[PDB]
Amino acid sequence: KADPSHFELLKVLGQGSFGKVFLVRKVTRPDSGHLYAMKVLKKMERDILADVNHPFVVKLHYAFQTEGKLYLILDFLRGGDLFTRLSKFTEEDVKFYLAELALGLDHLHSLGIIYRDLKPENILLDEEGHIKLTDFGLSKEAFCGTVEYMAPEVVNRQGHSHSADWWSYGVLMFEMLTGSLPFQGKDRKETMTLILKAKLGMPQFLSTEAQSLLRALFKRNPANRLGSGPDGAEEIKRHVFYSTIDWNKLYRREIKPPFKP
Ligand SMILES: Nc1ncnc2c1ncn2[C@@H]1O[C@H](COP(=O)(O)OP(=O)(O)NP(=O)(O)O)[C@@H](O)[C@H]1O
Repeated sequence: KADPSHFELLKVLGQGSFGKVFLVRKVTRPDSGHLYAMKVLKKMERDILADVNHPFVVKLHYAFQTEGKLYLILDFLRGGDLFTRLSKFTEEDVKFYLAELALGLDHLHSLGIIYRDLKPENILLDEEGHIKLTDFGLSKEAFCGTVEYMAPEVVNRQGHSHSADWWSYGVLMFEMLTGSLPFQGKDRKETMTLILKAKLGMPQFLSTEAQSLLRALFKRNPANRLGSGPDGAEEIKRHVFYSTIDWNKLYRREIKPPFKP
């Protein structure tokens, strides 16, 4: 059991688009003195269920109803954002992060959760430097999102499935290996057209294997896109870009992250 009184505010961590986020101590048993991230909600940004157990998805520990509000207690993730940490660099360092991402993402998909706008701020590191996906339940509206990371079917307000998120996954991958985004204009609107129309040019400094994976991920038609079938990331995991990845050691957090916080 829990209520707001069970938790003492230490500091506000941020006040983003998808809510206000406090660091808290639990003072109640059994997890006395354990730090969490609290997030106060309810009373643009709607919600959907969450009880997710995955090494690369944020755990909801508690969630309770008090004064016509909804509090959510979650892993306190000390590592910060993935992108921040890189901005302080190998293809082998990225492949670790993309392997872990793929496993968690694929887990959200099997539960029916789909990001649409999956962006770098949704991917936090923990103390050890393993990734944790956040902010997957939500849903801004008046659907709004960050256009750079959106698949074509999504930009076009057509239907979408989990394939949308492997497009985004390619964008993240591309952004990591290059420091640039694959489609960007001066405007949200010019960016949208490049996503629909521009045939992406492969940077010729990427491995032949990374370019293989990016061409596979960047299919305007979801049905041609890698991961698009119902076994999802089974297709992706088998790609030669991840030859060096023992997917079972990875899930068990037995592979040393390349950067230590
Ligand atoms: N479990 C956690 N959940 C959310 N944020 C956390 C957590 N642990 C630490 N943080 C920190 O708190 C910040 C609050 O982010 P938040 O307001 O939830 O993001 P957002 O709305 O997804 N971002 P944006 O892209 O700007 O719309 C994070 O970026 C981290 O600095």
